[PDB]
Amino acid sequence: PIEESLAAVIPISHLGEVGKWANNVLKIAERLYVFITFLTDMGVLEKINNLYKPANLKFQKALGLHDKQLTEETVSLTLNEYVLPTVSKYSDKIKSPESLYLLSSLRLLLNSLNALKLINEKSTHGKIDELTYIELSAAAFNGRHLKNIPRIPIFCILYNILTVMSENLKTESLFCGSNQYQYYWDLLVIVIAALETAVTKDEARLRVYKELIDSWIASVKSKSDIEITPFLNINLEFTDVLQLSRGHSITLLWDIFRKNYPTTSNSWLAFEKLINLSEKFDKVRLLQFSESYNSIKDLMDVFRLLNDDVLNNKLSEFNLLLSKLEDGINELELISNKFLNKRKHYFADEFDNLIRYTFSVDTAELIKELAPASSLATQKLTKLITNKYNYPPIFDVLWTEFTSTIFSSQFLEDVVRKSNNLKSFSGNQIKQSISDAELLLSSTIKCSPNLLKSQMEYYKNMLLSWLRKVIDIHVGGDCLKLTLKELCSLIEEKTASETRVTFAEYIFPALDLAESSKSLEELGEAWITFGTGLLLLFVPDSPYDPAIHDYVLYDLFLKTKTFSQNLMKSWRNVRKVISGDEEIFTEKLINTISDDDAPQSPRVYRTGMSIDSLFDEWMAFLSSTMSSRQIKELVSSYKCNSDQSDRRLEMLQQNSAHFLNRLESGYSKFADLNDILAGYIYSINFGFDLLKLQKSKDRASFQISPLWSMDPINISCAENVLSAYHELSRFFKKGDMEDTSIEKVLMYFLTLFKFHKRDTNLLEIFEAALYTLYSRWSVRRFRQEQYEADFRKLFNLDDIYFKLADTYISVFDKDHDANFSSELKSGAIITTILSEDLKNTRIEELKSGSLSAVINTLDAETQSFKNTIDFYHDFSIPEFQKAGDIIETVLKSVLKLLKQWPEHATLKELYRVSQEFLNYPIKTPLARQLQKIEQIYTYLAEWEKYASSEVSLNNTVKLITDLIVSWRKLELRTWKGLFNSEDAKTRKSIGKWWFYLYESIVISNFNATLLVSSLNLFFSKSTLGEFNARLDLVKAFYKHIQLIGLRSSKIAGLLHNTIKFYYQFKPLIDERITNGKKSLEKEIDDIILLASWKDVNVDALKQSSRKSHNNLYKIVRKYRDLLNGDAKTIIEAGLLYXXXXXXXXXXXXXXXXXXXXXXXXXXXXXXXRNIDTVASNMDSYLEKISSQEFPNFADLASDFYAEAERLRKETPNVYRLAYLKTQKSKLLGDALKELRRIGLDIQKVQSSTTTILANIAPFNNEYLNSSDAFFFKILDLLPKLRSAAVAAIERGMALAQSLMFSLITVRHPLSEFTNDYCKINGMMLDLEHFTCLKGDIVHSSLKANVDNVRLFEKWLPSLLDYAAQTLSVISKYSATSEQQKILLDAKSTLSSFFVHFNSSRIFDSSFIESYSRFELFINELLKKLENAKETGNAFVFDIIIEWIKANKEDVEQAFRRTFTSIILSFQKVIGDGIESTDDNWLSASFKKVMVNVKLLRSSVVSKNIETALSLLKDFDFTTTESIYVKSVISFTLPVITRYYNAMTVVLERSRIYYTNTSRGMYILSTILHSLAKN
Repeated sequence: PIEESLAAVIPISHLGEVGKWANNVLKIAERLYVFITFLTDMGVLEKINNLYKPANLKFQKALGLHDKQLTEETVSLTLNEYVLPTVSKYSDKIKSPESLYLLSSLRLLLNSLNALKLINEKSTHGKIDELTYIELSAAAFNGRHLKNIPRIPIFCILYNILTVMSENLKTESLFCGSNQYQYYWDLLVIVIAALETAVTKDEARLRVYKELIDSWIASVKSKSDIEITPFLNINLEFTDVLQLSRGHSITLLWDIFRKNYPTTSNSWLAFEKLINLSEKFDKVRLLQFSESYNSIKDLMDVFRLLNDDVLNNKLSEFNLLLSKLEDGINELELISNKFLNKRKHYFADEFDNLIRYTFSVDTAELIKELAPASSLATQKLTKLITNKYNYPPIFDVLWTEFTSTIFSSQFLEDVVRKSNNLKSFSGNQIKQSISDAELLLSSTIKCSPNLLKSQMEYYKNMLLSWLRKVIDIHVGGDCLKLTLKELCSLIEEKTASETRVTFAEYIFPALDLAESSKSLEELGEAWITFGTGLLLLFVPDSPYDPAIHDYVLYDLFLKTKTFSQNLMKSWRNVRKVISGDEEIFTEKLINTISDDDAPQSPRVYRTGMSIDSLFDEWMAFLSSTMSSRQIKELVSSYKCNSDQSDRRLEMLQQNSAHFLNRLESGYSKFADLNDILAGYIYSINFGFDLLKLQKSKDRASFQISPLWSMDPINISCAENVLSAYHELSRFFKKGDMEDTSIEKVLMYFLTLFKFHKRDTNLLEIFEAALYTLYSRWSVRRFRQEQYEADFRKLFNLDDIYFKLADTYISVFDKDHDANFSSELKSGAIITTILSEDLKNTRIEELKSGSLSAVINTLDAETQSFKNTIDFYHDFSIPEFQKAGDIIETVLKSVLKLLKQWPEHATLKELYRVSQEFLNYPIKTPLARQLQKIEQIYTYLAEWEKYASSEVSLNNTVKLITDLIVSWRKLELRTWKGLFNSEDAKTRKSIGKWWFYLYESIVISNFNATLLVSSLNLFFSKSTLGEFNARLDLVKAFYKHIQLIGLRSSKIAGLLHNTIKFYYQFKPLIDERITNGKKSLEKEIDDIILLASWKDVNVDALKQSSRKSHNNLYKIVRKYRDLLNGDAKTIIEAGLLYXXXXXXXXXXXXXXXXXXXXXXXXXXXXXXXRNIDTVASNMDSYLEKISSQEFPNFADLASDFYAEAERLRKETPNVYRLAYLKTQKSKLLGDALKELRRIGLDIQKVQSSTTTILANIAPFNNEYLNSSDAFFFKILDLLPKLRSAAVAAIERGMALAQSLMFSLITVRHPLSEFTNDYCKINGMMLDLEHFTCLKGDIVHSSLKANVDNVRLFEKWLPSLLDYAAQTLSVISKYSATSEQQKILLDAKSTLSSFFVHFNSSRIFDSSFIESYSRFELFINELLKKLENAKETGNAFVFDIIIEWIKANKEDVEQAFRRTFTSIILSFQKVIGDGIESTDDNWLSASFKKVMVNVKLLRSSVVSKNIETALSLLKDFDFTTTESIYVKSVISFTLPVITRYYNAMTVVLERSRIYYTNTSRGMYILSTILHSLAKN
C-alpha cells in the first residue's frame, strides 16, 4: 500500500495532483491522499527528482527532441533496471538493500506518528474514565490531568523517537550510508511494540524495551555509521527514571536456583487438581490402624508418579488414572466408616520428631517408612524423592501454626514419659499400643547414626556449601582456591557498582563469622547476616522480572514477521502492472524473514496478568518489619539482654507466617520468585532460634541436666555422683512439706550407695542424705502436735516411709553382683520427677549413653504386655487381653442380629454392658472384671432360650463358661496361702520404727544408760508377730556404725549386747506361732476342699462364694490375736533351763618350715644374736604353759544339782520329816561352807539389768561367740532373784555378788586380747609370703597399677552383661546378631587375669611382666570393637569404648626393737610360776587370767610389728640391699611364729575356763532361785 503510490506515477505526478479525484470517489482513497501530502510537505518528492536529472538529460539528447517536463517518466520504485541504475554515479546505494526501505520507512513513520495524534486528541476529551495508560501518560503533557500514574512517563519518551526520525529524514538529502534504512526499520517496529504493551499495565514489560533500544545503539555504532552521533539521548533520560537500586542480581541468581515447572495452560489447572486430592488423602491417612500400612505406602507412591507426569506434559491417561486414586481413597473411606473404636493418635510427638533428624534429600528411604504413621502431609513428601526441592529441607518442617526439639534431649525426655504413663489408659488401647511402641523401636534403631552426629557442626557445613555457591556465580572461578584479596579484585570486574557495597558489608562478614563459630550465638549471628545479605541482592524496588525478557523477544519476532508478510502480499498485486511474470529486482532486494528462527520462547509461561502488583506487595512487607533497621534492633537487644527480648520475636515470626502463606495461595500461576524468596525468610527465622537456644543455656539455676540417670557412664563414676549432690542442695532444703517428690529422689541416692558397694567416697551422700529425711519428719511432727478391706470395714505417706527403710535394710547385705539392667528402671522414674518439678535446667545434645537405656525401657514394657497373682488386687494385662477378645467376638455377633430386631431389651442391655466392659482401664482388680463377665453371661443365657434354633451361639456360651471356671481357680490359690499378705501388712509398720531409733542412736553418736532405757522400751512394749521385724532392723543400725569405723566404738558396744540379749528369746516366740498356725491351717484346708464343682452350673458358683467369704474373715481375725498378743509376758517369765562347740583355733607348724643360709647372709647384726639357743629355749618354755590346767567350776555345781535332785524328787509330800529336815540343812550347810573356803562398790555396778548392760565390754570378735552362751543366761533370772529374796538366803545372795564382779572385769582385758590377736594373725601371713619373695619390693611402683586393675574388676564384667542385653533387643528388629560372640570371648579371657592379681596378698616384682600383658589386652580389645562397629549399630559399642578411654640399716633396727620387746615380754610370763584344787582357787584363777594377759603386753608387741611392716610396704628398694632385708625378716620370723603360738595357748585356756565358770554360775543360781520360791 505505499507501492500503490509508487506504481501510479504518470508524468508529471499523475496529472499534477489533479484536485482530489479520490475525494470525488468518497477510507483507502482518503488515507492514500494523506501519504502524498506527507510526501510533498517533506522534500522526499523533491530529492528523488534531483536524481533523475542526469537521466532526463541523457534521454533528451539520445532520443528525439521534445518539450521538457518537470519530472521524468519513471516510477517511485527507482531500483528495477533500465539505466536508472546508472543514475548511481553519486549515492551508490540503489544496488544496496537500503533502496527499498527509503519508501517503506515513510509508510511506517506515518502510521505511528499519526497514531500519537489520535491519543493526544483523546486526552482532551475526558479524564480518568475508562482511559488507557498511554493516554493517561499524556495528562502531564496536556491540560486535563489525573491523580496518579506518572512513574514511567511513556508518552513523553515514546515521542522523541519519532521526531528525530522526522528531523533526520527531512534534512538529510543523502540516500547513502552503511545500512541506515536497514537500521531505521527495526526501531520503527519496537515503537509499534512499545505502543501495544503500554495500553493498560505491565511496567515490568518495559525492562526489555530499555534493552532493545540499547542493543540497537550498540548495533548502529558497530556499523561505523555517523547517524548515532546525531541524537545520542533517546534513552539517557529513560534509564534515569526507570532504573532500580535495591537488587541488581535478580537476573543472574534466578537462573541457577530455578527448578522445573510446567509450561502449558492445560497443566496448572491439572496441577491444582492433584494438590486438591493430596489434601483429602491426609484426612484419611490419620484414621487407619496398623494393618493398613501396605496400601497407604502404595498410594504415597502414585502421587510421585503423577508429579513426574504433570511435569512431563503428557496428559492422555492423566484424567483416567486420577479417577483410580479417587476410587482408591473412597474404598479406604468405606472401611473408615465401620470403626467402632476410634484411633487415638498416640506417640504423636515421637514420630513427628524423628523426621527432623532425618528430613533431607539424602536418606529419603528412612523418611518414607516414617511417613504414613506421622503427621507429615503428602504434598511435602514428594519434594524428597524427586529433587524438585530448593533450600535445605529442615525449614519446611520446623515452623507450624520446634527448633528446640532438634538441638536438645526433648525427644528422649518425652519417650520415657509416654512409656511410664502407658498403663493408666483404657482397655481399647492395649492392642493398638503394642503395635505403636513396636514401630517406634524399629525407627530409633534404623535412625541411630542420624541421632548421634553433631548438630551444631552440621548446619555450619550446609551454610558453607550454600554461601560458597553465591560467591561462585558472582565472582568468576571457585571460591575455595582463592585468597582474601583475589576475590575483592574480581568484584568490580564482574558485578555492578551497587552490589559491591553489600557484597563487602554483609556476605564477607557472614563468611568470617561462619568459620570462627564456636557456640550457637556465633553461628546464629553468622546466619542472620547472610539472611539480610541476599535480600539486598534479590528483591528490586521497581518491578523487574527475568522471565519477561524471553517472552518479548518472541513477540517482537512475531510482529516483524507480520510486517514482512504484509509487505510481500501488498506488493504482489503490483507484479501484474508494470512487470512481466518472472522476477523483479526488488524481490531480491527485500529481506525475507525466516521461519526457523524461533528464539526459544518457552521457559516458564506467564500470561497477560501483570506482575507489577506482586512487587508492590514485597516492598510493602520488607520495608515494614523486615528492613535492615528493624532486624539490627533485635540483634542489638539480644546482645545487651536488657529487657523485653522474647516478645518482639513472636510478633516477627507471626508476621512472616501469614506473609509466606499469602504468597503460597496467592496468584496461583508462578512460584519461581516465591520459592527463592521463601528460602530467605525461613533462613532468617532460623537465625533467631539459634539465639533462643543460647540464652536458655545461659540461664542455669541448676547445672544438672535431666537424663542424669539412664546412662551407664555418669552413674559409675564415684566422683560424679558426689558432685551431683552438692548442686541439688537448693532443691532438698528449699522444699515444701507434703510434696512426696523430694523423698523419692533420696530413695535413689540410697540405691547408689548400695550400687557402688558402700565406698568411702560416697559416705557423705549417705549420712547427709538421711539427715534431710529426718528433718522432713521433725517438721511434720511439729505441725501434727500443734473382700480384704471390704469385710474388714464392716467390723501415700506410709508407702514412702515403708520404702525409706526397706532400702535401708537391703543396703546392708553381703553381696549384690551389681548390674545395670535393674538399676536403670529405677532411674526411669526419677526423670519424670526431675523434668516436671525442677525447672531452669541445662540443655544438652543426645549421647550414646542415654540411647542404650531408653530402648531398654520400651522393650521392658512391650514384653510385659505380651508374656505372662493376687486375686482382687492384680491388674493382669495378659489375662485382660484374653477377656478383651472373647467379648469382642460376642459384640460382633450382636451387630449382625440387631438391624432387623432393634427394639428388644436383651439385645440393648448386653450391648450397653459389653461397651462398658471394654472401657475398663488396666489398673482394675479381677474382682470387678469377674463381675462384668458374670452379668453378660446371664443376658446371653436368657436370650438363647427365648430365641429360635437359628442363633448358633453354642460356640460363644461354651467359651465364656470355661473362662469363668478358669478365673475361679486363681481365686482358690489366694485362699490357699492367705497368710503371706497378713505377714506383710504387719511388716508395713517398719516405716514408723526407723525414725524412732534414729533419734536415740545416731544423734547421740552425732549416754550409755540413756540409750538402753530408750531401747528396752522398743522390745518390751511390742507384739509377737512384729518381733522378728524389730530384730531385723536394729541389726541394720549395728552395721551402720561398723560402716563408720572407729570413731565411736562405745555406741557399737551398747547395741551389740542388746541384740544378743533379745535374740535369746526368739526360739520361744517362734514356737508360739508355728504351733498355733497348725490349728488354723487345717481349718482353711477343709473349706477349700468343699468348694469344688461337678456339672459346673455357673449360677451356683456365685452363691458358694459369699458363704465362703463369711467364714474366712473370722480365721483371719483369730490369726490377728496371735500376732498382736503382748510380748512382755515371755520376757518377764524367763527361760526354761543341756550345755557347746568352739572355733578351735590351732595352727602352729604351718610356717616353721631358706633359713639356714639366711643367718650367714646377714651389716649391723654384730653391733648388738644367736638363734640356736633362742628358738630352742622359746619352744622349751612353750610346753610349760600348755601343761598348766585349771580345774572347772561347772563340775562342782553339777555335783550339787544331782544331790538336790535325789533329796527333793523322792519326797512323797504326805504329812520321816525329822530325818529329812536334817539332810536338807546338810547340803545347805555344806554348800555355803565350801564356797566360803574357795575364794569369794560391787552393788554400785549391778543395780539392775539396764545398768550392767551399759558398762560392759563386748565380744565382737568371731572366735568366741560361744563364750556368751551362758552369761546372757544369768541375766534373765537376775531380776527374778531380787524379787523373791531365813539367814542362808541373805548369805547366798551376797555370795553371788562377788562372783559376778569377778566375772564382769574379765571381759575387758580378754576382748582387748583378741583385738590384738587378729591384727598379728593378718601380719603373720604378710611376712610369711614375704620370705618366699623372689623379685624385689615394687610397692611404690606397682600399688598404683593394682587400683587400675581392681577398678576394672567390679565394673567391666558388668558392662559386658549390659551390652549383651541391648544387642538382643536389636536382634529382634535387625540381622546384626553375630556381634555377641566377640563380647563373651572378651569376658572369659578376663577371668584368667583377675585371678592372678588376687592370688597374691603381698605383691611381687613378676607382676610388672604380667601387668604389661593386661595393658596389651586392652589395646587389643579396643581394636576388636572398632572392627565390629560396622554393618550394624554403633551406640551399643560407643559407651564401652568411651569408658575405657576415660579410665585407661634402719630396717634392721625396727626388727631389733621388736626382738628385744618379744623376749622381755616373754621373760616376765615365766617369772610367775605355773603351779598346775587344794584351797582358795577362785580368788587365784580369776587373778591368774588377769596376770598372764597383762604380762604378754600384746598392745605393745603388736605395735612394734605395725611400725616394722610399714617400712617394708610403703617404701621401695632396688635389687641392691634387698637380699639383706630378706635375710633379716627370715631371722626374726621363727620367733614371731612362736609368740603367735604363745597366744594360741593362753587364749584357748582362758576361753574354756570362762565357759565353765559361767556355766557353773548358771547351775548354782537356779538352786538358790528354787530355794527362795519353795
